[PDB]
Amino acid sequence: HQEIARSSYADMLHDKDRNIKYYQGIRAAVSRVKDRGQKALVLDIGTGTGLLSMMAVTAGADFCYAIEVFKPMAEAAVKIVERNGFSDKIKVINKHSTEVTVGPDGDLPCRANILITELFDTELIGEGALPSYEHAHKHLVQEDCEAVPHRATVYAQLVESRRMWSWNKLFPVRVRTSLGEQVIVPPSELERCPGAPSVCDIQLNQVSPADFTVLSDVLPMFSVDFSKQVSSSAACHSRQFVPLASGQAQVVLSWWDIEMDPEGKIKCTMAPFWAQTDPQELQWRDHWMQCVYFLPQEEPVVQGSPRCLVAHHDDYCVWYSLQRTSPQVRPVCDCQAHLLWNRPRFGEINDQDRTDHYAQALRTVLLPGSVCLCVSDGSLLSMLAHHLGAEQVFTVESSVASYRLMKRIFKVNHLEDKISVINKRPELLTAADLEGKKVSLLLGEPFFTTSLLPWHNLYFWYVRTSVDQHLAPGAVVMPQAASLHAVIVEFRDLWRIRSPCGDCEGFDVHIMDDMIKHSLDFRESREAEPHPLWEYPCRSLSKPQEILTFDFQQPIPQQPMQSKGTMELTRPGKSHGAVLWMEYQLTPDSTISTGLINPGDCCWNPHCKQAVYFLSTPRSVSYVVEFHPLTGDITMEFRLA
Ligand SMILES: Nc1ncnc2c1ncn2[C@@H]1O[C@H](CSCC[C@H](N)C(=O)O)[C@@H](O)[C@H]1O
Ligand SMILES: C[N+](C)(CCCS(=O)(=O)[O-])Cc1ccccc1
Ligand SMILES: [Zn+2]
Repeated sequence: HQEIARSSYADMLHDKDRNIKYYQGIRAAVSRVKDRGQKALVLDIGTGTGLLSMMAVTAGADFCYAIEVFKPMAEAAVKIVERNGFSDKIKVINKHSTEVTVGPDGDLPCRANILITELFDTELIGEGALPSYEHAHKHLVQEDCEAVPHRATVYAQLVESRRMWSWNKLFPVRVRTSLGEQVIVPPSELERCPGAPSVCDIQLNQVSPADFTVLSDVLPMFSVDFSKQVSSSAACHSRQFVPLASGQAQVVLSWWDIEMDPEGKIKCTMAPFWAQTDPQELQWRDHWMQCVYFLPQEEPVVQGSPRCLVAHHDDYCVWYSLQRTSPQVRPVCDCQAHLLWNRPRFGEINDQDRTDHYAQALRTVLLPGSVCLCVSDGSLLSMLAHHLGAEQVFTVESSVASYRLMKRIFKVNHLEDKISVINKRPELLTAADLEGKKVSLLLGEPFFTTSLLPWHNLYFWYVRTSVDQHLAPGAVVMPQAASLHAVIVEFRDLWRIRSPCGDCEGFDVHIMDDMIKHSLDFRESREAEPHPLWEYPCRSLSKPQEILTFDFQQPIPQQPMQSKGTMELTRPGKSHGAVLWMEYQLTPDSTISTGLINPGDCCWNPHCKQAVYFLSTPRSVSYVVEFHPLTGDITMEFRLA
């Protein structure tokens, strides 16, 4: 049900620019065939709601074969097609297109001559466009067919960016000690690693221009012509360019466009604002955004001195290299780190201001003879604790991979004999794991790799409860407490991904709305969704409010904690959602927020996902929220009152 509830179908239906341009392209394509005195037979691969096939019949198509692999959506399409009056000219086929056949016992009577698809993701080819088009041309469509879109072009732009490069590399981490400044350096293999072999998809329009320096023009790397045989074979494309500035080549930004017609008059583009002529004409969507790729190593370029950028791809994946000045399987992570820390986590560890804030917290609670246990996955806190004068430091790493990575970091920093790594689930550690000692300081960020919602990091509190018997009398916990906070917001655009459409370009899509509604209301309580709100502008309509408080210095209570209240809407706007986040009381006079950092538009901690509870799809919002200690779940309802 959750796959349906949080699918991208609703966003597509609200994507006005997408739907307008497809409709224009489809009318032109169908007319080109009819004007030749020929039968117009449409193959619509990945039909979803059936929208593009319905467009095709209004344009004059004789018949459409609409293919949809996902059974619940194929069933929806059948109903939607019927509601809109097109059942006589559209056959919905619930198969993957590569299983579709032409023949007396087949799905199609003959090859089609108009090929419509919307099989694209942010990387263009990451959801199988190439092998799908390849098979279609081989078996399902005529030579010289019309295609909508007619072609796609992938673009790339080389930049220097400390912020985005910090999602890929570990920078030196500084800490001030009694003896002076200490530095934590990365293992050399991290410095030499090509990184994780996966795109980083983001709303690139929300990255400040101050965060990167453009080093190249926007380069058209390669194009795919959907009207002719498409190949899914590996390929590489080398494009020469003259650097626009001197700097460190680090990051390749990328996006694509599609042309709906042979003449290229009708275009949809994912280019970010600085690569378009007018930011006021920018079109928002979420189902397609932009790409961030990393070069396998950084290196200098010089303004005016030509180089060649190379786009590599296989049947699903794209990656980049900078050709040698003189002068292929995709490289994989050989340093462990990129398999364990995701891109935002890299950025978080590299936030020196954040690190300094934890350092000052530790200075406050690090008493003489402190015996520290550190609990948080892949955390550098154990190293800060040592450098700041802990008598003995233990840390827990519950996976063998993370255990090895942290030991490696400790060893290259000559701390192998100062920090003991315990390879167990933290709640299961033993007296002997602590060498028979009692813990006087239990510390954490808290951060755990598996946490998906902000309150999942309350696992730290669970661990605190489980290891109580290993704590010294008067033991201190850092953070000493945590709290759940909420604010009501109006989203600029994000509301589109969960709002009903009703009518799309004249077609009745209420059945799609009903289907989504049924899935997100399956449970008695609707769940909040995690989103990185630094990528999604919104403004507050209420004051922020503390919802629940958790005293880490004490064990978790065995009864559920419930809170009820009201949040006054103090500013005008549409109440799209309640946004929730965690704050941590590190010490009596130190706090940190993983959500709102300007309690204009909201400003959000860029390292963390916030939780969004969308409201029913009016100047007070009431809430009921409950924390369940057996599971760690938090259930909630927010409603206008
Ligand atoms: N090779 C394939 N054969 C059949 N369905 C496919 C497919 N590849 C992807 N899909 C389906 O293609 C759809 C892509 S979303 C596009 C939906 C629709 N054409 C529209 O534009 O409104 C999804 O529902 C997915 O399940
Ligand atoms: C769900 N638990 C059993 C722990 C499991 C968390 S894990 O996914 O990090 O393994 C109980 C729990 C209890 C209180 C807080 C948080 C979790
Ligand atoms: Zn790596």
